[PDB]
Amino acid sequence: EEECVRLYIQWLKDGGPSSGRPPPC
Repeated sequence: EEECVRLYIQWLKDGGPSSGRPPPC
């Protein structure tokens, strides 16, 4: 049950730090 995390972990799935992006949360 997350809102920010969900968006975040999306990032975290992509690669986190290593996705090119920084975290949305």
